[PDB]
Amino acid sequence: RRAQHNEVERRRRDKINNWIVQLSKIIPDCNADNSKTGASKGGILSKACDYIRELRQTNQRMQETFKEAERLQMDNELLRQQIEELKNENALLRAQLQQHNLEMVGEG
Amino acid sequence: RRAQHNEVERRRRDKINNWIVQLSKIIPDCNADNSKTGASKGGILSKACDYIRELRQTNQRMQETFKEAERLQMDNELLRQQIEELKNENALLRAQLQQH
Amino acid sequence: RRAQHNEVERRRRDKINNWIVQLSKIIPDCNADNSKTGASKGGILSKACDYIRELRQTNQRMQETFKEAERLQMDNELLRQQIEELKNENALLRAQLQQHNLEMVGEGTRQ
Amino acid sequence: RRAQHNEVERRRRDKINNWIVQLSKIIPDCNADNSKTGASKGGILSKACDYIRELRQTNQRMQETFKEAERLQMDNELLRQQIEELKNENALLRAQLQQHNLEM
DNA sequence: GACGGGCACGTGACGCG
DNA sequence: CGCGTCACGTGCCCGTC
DNA sequence: GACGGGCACGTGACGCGC
DNA sequence: GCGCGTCACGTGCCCGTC
Repeated sequence: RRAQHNEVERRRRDKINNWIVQLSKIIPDCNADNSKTGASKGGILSKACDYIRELRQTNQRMQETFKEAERLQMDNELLRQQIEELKNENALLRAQLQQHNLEMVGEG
Repeated sequence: RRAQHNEVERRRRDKINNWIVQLSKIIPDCNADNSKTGASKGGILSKACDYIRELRQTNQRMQETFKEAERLQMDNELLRQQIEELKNENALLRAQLQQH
Repeated sequence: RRAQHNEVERRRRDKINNWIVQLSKIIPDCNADNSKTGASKGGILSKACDYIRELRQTNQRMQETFKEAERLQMDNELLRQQIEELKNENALLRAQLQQHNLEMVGEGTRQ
Repeated sequence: RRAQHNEVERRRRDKINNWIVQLSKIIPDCNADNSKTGASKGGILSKACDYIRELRQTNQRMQETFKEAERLQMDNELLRQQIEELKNENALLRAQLQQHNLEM
């Protein structure tokens, strides 16, 4: 009667534990912490719960540095122009300093 | 009594359920799919199993292109830093040709 | 008379060119940039002048994170004390809710 | 006639001197401490040749440890973010119990 | 003695082609 | 009539106190 | 024809120590 | 009381693109 219902629980409880061990086998943290708390069913959950939080953290780094990728490469064109306008004037003026400082020493 | 041991298990069961519920609240697969088996506790695990293992596979496809994308901001600082090195030399040179 | 001083200068220029190729061999950009201006003597200067700027940018970035790795103890005590303070209160108050939410069904039924 | 080619050589020799002086002004081995023998232009090259050779092995030592040191800020982001989730849940739970007309 | 906390197992309840 | 959710109890083999 | 630019090579000039 | 050793400057020439 309900003794057949005991077997359906045994199936479905076994499903959950075997889902944790598959979960356990794929988190790197559970495969290096030889402890009786990490190896617990309750540990794998809060470990994967964290693992996802950190996997979504790296993923949300990747996305965020793409919305700005067009703008900063646009900035690259700008500051790549600013170096040359400054360097040419830097070279122009260093020629205009180092060749006129010399015209004042022996001016007469 | 054993009434402390019922509370201990109830605490342990509450931590567990709050750790699939937090798990439930974050996987987009079971987010607002309202399934009778998908929203079950055993399903979130298969959904988290299929979300961790998919995010791992994703972020390695990303790191192929991301490391090259990362350098573009390193350069943005670099070439930004060059500007002041030459802006100081330019301003140094700009305030020395005055008396000639 | 000065043909011995042509020897003195040729020695010096050879030193400088071979101090460029020694430089040229140790900058990774010139090691793979088959360019007429990159392979120029003057190119190796502005390539090494950049290559140094970027290594300075890394070490001066690399160390500046150690002045703040001091604050691994900061987020320890932000993790050690704070997260359990709220989790225990979270689990406590969530149990205080759902013990009286069972009496809500007790008081008012649906028919 | 050739006066433009003299000016062109003058510009080219200016760029490389500006490139050794830009080089000289950053290598600490000759950062306004070194003599007339080491501020020699051929000497700055051997010192930049050292500085680069010496920084690559230094850079490679740091990132052996820095990689583990970096993730402390990653976790600082992580653990600072966990606080927000629990604060929202704790704020959610603290006000749903003020409608239960009994706190503790 | 004091309790905790681990994991597996039964039940009743409830919603189901 | 069996499924299948679920939380809740229950020993027990065991920890640390 | 027009200019630029590459690199090697030769000089006077200058600072030097002996 | 001159051997070195700095350095920039010119110059051919072997050669690019406009």
